[PDB]
Amino acid sequence: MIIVTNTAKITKGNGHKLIERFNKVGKVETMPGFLGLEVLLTQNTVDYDEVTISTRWNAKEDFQGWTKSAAFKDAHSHQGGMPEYILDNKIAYYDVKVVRMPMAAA
Amino acid sequence: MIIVTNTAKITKGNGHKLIERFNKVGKVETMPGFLGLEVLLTQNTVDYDEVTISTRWNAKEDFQGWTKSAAFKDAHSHQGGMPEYILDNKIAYYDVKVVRMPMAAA
Repeated sequence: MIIVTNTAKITKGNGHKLIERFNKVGKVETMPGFLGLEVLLTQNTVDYDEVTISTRWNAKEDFQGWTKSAAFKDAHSHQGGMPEYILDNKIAYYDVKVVRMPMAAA
Repeated sequence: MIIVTNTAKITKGNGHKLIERFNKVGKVETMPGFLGLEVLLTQNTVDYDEVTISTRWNAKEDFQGWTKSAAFKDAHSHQGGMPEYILDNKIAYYDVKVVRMPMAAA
């Protein structure tokens, strides 16, 4: 299982703009091996906003299949390029090593 | 929903030691409002290992309850210190803004 994160440093007060663009049903959630997408807003960022888009996959080749897909070309098409309010964008890959679920389900 | 992360930079080749310490049933899983813990290893870090412990909570008050609990206190009773391979540690808090679950492509 892997997580892929896209972390955007954003001009203060503009984080909501990037959140809005992901706050809809899309195509990535129809991809094989997709396990979920979440958008996070970092707390206590003083002079900037920080928005993280993270997707979880059963394996890296499942993510790679999406990035080569047709739907990936449409979802990254009429996007107005990199907006003015994005100061930096970092992508990272993570291996999931341990998962510990609550007792309220176990 | 919030996520609390603790990200440790660790001497390259020693990341497995922190992961192993979290690879067991603990007490945070018994806390009300707890939604899950995972341990991540960042891919393609050159000079160090990076291990992230993530806990997910229904609300910030649930995490606060945990940090006030006798369990949390006992789990940090150690007055000794820190293993020499732990180089840095940063805590971050996140508000979950969007969750997109898998959908059938039909």
